[PDB]
Amino acid sequence: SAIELLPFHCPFAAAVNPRLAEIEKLCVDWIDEFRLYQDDAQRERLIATKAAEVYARALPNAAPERVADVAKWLYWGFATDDMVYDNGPVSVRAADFLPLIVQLARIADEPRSRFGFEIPYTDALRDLTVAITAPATPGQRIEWRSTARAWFFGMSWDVAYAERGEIPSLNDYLMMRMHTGGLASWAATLGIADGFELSARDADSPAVRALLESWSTFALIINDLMSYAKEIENSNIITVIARELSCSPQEAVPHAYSILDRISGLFLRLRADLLPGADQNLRALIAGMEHTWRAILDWGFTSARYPYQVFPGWAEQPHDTSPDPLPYPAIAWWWEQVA
Repeated sequence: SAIELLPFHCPFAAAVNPRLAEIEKLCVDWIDEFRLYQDDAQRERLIATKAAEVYARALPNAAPERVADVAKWLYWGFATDDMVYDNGPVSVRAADFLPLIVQLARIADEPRSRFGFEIPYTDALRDLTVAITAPATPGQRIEWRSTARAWFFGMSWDVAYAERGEIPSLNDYLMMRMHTGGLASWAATLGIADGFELSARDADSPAVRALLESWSTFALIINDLMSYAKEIENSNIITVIARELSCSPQEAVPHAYSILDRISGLFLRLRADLLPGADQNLRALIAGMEHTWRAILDWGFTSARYPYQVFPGWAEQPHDTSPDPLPYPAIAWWWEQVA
């Protein structure tokens, strides 16, 4: 059922790498080198995703060669997603998906590993893995490997629910959405491209884990809200809330924006707590998190990926300013880390 999106609140300014044209050229030449398409129409659709632009908005100060290298990960993701999930009217079986997806996880870890059957664009996954990780630090490569595996595992969970034709509970959605969207992998690629790496102490600290998870969750709720209208021409926050509260998709909208603002409000409180004492690496991650929030909104409605959904405008204030913890025990612990 059709929904009316509400305006988005974001207290950060738009930002974009001033060498975007060069970044996009490197990416289009790479798309053609590895032929990440079966026909000219697929090629045009892949370029129209503007994966280089969203990374360039997240990395406005990074070397354009390195922004191009990490954007290959997103172009590969889009190309492979469109292929694997458009493979017949019958939903992909988890038991068929799992043996393929662990092979892709292995190639992200160690591209010298090869298999008796490989899907198209596996050569491209090897190439982008070497391009991204060869120049990185050992610590950055360890983060790349763990976050890629977590995203592949999360994709598996989405396949499980699609096979069952079922909708997860709101608590289970709020636990897993950060994994199904791969935002930890996104953050790992920001570190590699921009040249930062958290200390083990910071990365493990419960306040920084709450910062990363709250940011990952609200960013992917924005993704869900932008992709709904287009997805309706066929596990979205709208569908999950509608089932949870036994209400219509339109009735779910104010609930979705309340959850969005409460999680982004918590993110801002943790940001305010951590910035004063933050070292150069945590400062760089927080900057990347701010730029990603704007990047999703500024690219999401102009990109051909997600008109089906007109930009609903900018909110002069958040939709929900309550500082109280959300009543979802998978994520309620985040509110314990506020100083």
